[PDB]
Amino acid sequence: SFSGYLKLTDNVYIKNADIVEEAKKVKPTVVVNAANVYLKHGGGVAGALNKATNNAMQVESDDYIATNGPLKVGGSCVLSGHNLAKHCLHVVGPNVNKGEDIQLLKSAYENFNQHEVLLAPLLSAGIFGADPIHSLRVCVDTVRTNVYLAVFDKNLYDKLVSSFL
Repeated sequence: SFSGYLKLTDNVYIKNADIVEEAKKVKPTVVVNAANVYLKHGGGVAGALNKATNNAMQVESDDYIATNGPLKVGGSCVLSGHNLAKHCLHVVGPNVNKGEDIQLLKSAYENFNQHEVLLAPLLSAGIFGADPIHSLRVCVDTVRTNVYLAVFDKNLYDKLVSSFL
């Protein structure tokens, strides 16, 4: 199971870890991907998770988009977890660098409530441009299910823990 996580609340845990390495170790039921509406897994968490699947996540995602069209910002879809997890929950947080509404971050986190336990990154953080401190606050105030947050950046992890209210 999950090890070395710091408990933030009753249901939110956090660790400085590479979510790919965490997923390969734990093999969780659900790994969350920081997806975009097109499921184009180019960079950040998405690029890293996809590379770990040897591009199988991208091939599956392109078939999903060809059938269903793009996701909504704030939405999600459940696809295979490949070699990383049973399932991957692809969640689209708003990308502040694309001028998307930061208010959609709460809607994005609500997708986590459909799963009892998840391994996840902070939505809209990193290359999505939102303040990770704000993302962690929205996470703890929105998600009611058990979420194990993997924060890639060590310095950011220290900042998040030390500023957590």
